[PDB]
Amino acid sequence: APDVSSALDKLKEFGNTLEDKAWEVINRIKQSEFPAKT
Repeated sequence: APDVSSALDKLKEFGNTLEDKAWEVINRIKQSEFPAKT
């Protein structure tokens, strides 16, 4: 059997740490409006 029913607690933590931080940066860049054209 696959570990799918026992191998998602790890990845869930991966999108939890640094990930939530990346979104936390959207508040430090979105407030500035990040108008820097590309």
